[PDB]
Amino acid sequence: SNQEAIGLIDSGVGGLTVLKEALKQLPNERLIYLGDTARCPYGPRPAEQVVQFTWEMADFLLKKRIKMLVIACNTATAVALEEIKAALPIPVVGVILPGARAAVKVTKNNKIGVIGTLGTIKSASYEIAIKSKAPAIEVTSLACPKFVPIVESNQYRSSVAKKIVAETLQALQLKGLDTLILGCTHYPLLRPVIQNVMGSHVTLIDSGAETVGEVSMLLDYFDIAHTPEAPTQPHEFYTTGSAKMFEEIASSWLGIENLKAQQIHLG
Amino acid sequence: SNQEAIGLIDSGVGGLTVLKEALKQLPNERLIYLGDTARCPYGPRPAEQVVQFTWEMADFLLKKRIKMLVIACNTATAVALEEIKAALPIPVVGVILPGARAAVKVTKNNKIGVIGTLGTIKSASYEIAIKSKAPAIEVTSLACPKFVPIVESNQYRSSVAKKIVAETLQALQLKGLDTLILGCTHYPLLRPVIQNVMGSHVTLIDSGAETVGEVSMLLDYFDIAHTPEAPTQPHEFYTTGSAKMFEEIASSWLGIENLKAQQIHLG
Ligand SMILES: N[C@@H](CCC(=O)O)C(=O)O
Ligand SMILES: N[C@H](CCC(=O)O)C(=O)O
Repeated sequence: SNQEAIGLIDSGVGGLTVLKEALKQLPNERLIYLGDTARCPYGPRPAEQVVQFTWEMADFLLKKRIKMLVIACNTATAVALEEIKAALPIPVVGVILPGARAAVKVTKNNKIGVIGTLGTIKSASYEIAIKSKAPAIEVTSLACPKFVPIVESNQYRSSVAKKIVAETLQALQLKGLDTLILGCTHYPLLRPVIQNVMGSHVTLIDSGAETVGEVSMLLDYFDIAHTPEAPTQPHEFYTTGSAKMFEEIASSWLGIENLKAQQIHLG
Repeated sequence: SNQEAIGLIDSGVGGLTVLKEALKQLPNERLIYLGDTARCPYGPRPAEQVVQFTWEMADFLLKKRIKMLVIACNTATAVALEEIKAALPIPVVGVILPGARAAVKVTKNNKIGVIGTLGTIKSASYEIAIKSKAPAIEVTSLACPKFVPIVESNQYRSSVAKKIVAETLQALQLKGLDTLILGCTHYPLLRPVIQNVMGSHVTLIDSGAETVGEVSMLLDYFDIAHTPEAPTQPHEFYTTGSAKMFEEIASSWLGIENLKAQQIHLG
């Protein structure tokens, strides 16, 4: 039971921003990742469809007997999370609130910004979360549909990427924000470009990175932590797309040479 | 449910450091504090008797419809958390693990120190928590019985307090540790002196503060956080000993003026 793995789902490589942090904070925890690279991008897809696809990724991992489910995707979290948490016996973790509480703790301006997919922005989740914590804070949300493709295409270091991020982020310019929430688990791979565009006066919040911290206490809370020894079975990486392009960017961002990945089918 | 208070039970006035921390981190949360001042200290008492008392406090608070139970006492937590956590229908939190988690996270040389009451240290609760997370860490546990009286008599600023603290903490001086957990509700008031004695290489963990950060994450997890929105009632303070003397220590620490407390009978 406790030696069972922790499963992480996402639409593609975004989930890896959370996974990377889990390797660093929870070294003795076995992980099983699933990225629906085939149906990506979610962020615009209709909520109902996203709820569907997400459940599909869940069922795929449930058959592998995971002890905890981490929806390392803002889009999925925003629409799916309550429903899947209520339905499953194991604990389910989303990435919105951890990012929201971290932003609230770091802002000195009370002027916070958040960027994410269409779906995340439309759900007004981050607005709704921040309001319930500190209503005096002014939140400015912005959808950035062009970002995710830049990451999936493994061109998040390109000059092209820099120009897109720049023009897209100009809409948040001159609004006095001192904190910007990376409301998409894909955005941390663009962090250096985003930090450069926003300036050194703006603190970036990595939503998924903050989530691992919550994961850590939940393991103790539900007393289902893995024994303090590096797992026997290695970490499993699945993708519904080119298992090869996955390994390409996965191994680079994670720093894992010869990172294995296996393509699969859903729905 | 969401509008109901959070309950904190403690041996006496110590737990007020945890309650004060909650007033800071959770301003919208209604609190209900219970302190068995008529029977403290708990540290020098045998575990069983402590388990019995803790249960009485818990019961009394449950009858008052709290949504979450916080065992602010390390001594109490070290022996009664498991049972009470398992028995109650509401979330039950203790102050040991949040601190061990934080310590393990910050140590760079694998040498964590821990101080508290004879009871706390005698239960080996911290050594157990830390080694089940990271076996490679050498845990040094020391009981410091003079610290509580030193704090309860409002003598924690005196140059005298520094000599005593320096003398008691001499043992830990030759271990080479870089992390020391303040495993007792009283110790936060001695933090400045303890810090100077332990030096700039040592990071002090405030179990009270780490615990409140968990309650915050747990409020969001179970989605039972009190609305930011309106409206709240007075915090409630209960004690098994003199309410007058308590109302003194309360305003003398929480700062709050006219804090009214009620004396009650448990068993
Ligand atoms: N992983 C992205 C989803 C991007 C997409 O599928 O469009 C998120 O954090 O919401
Ligand atoms: N509250 C106790 C100290 C006071 C007592 O001895 O009862 C603790 O934190 O261990």
